[PDB]
Amino acid sequence: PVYMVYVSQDRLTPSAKHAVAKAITDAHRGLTGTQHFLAQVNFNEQPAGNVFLGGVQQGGDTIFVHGLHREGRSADLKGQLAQRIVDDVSVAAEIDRKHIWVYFGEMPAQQMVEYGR
Amino acid sequence: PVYMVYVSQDRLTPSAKHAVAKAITDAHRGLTGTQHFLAQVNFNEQPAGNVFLGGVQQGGDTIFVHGLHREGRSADLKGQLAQRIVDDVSVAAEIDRKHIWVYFGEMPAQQMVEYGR
Amino acid sequence: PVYMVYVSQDRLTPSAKHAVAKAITDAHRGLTGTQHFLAQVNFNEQPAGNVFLGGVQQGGDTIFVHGLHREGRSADLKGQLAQRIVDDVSVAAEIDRKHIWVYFGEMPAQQMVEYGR
Repeated sequence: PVYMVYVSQDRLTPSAKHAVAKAITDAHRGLTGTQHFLAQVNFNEQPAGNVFLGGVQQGGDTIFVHGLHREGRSADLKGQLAQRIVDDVSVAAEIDRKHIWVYFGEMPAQQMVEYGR
Repeated sequence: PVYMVYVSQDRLTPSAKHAVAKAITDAHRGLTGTQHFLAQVNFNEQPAGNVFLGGVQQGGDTIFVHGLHREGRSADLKGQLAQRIVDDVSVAAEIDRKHIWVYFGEMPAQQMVEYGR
Repeated sequence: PVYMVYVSQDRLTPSAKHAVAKAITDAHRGLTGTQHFLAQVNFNEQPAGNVFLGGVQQGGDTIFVHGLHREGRSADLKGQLAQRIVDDVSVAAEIDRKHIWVYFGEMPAQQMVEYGR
């Protein structure tokens, strides 16, 4: 799959970015059984002040993980994976769980290409 | 929900960004009844020249609103919400309606986490 | 439709960006019959080092094409369009096919607005 991770520039050091990527990647491999190399984590950073919750401009602590998955997994599994990402990312980024949002989108495998194949 | 808003850097002043966020947030709360704090607006800015319509490189006026919603709302409602966003954002950003694109994506509530819960 | 294209800053020159946009746009028009002007290509660039495959930090060669489409097209067609994008983008960006990922997301036409309509 592909995990788009939206964070504020400078909030995560290159070291934290790696730890967050590993956390997400390990959770996915661990719970779905999909090979590690098949998981992409793409960080999209924006200047502080581009996030609004309830119309209020936030700091740089929000982290929105948008996971693009292959269809076919149970609701219970996706639920566990979503929670696992929250707990592990919170630890990896040393950021309070309340700052983490996670949304999973699905698509049939037939319209998904990874590594050009 | 989470509204990813793609704009060109500098096109929206911090003041306009707030107005655009409030517009979108008010429309969602107003039409769906979902609490204000449950609506996130995430602005993703890119340098002018990263947008192409029909293969032609555009200026910095395009605004693409990609709304990530919870499944379960009628087509009529989503239709009204989409239009409401077009009218209100056009007013908030003082930008002609023709520059506004709006796409809604849906996901079951079970694979959606907000505020770590 | 709207094609979000995630690349690393400076990897694509403005000339390559245009060629990549045309490639994608031509493939979509050619295979679906949807008018050229109805296809938006939105490049989202990030500094080198924001991409991780299998938890490993990559260079600036990855290109993730996330196509947001209107529902209703066959699996075979979406399959051909996905492949066509891989071949043509690889040529347009003079980048090896292994660096190209392509994911298609779908939504009913009723919750899709282009050019404010």
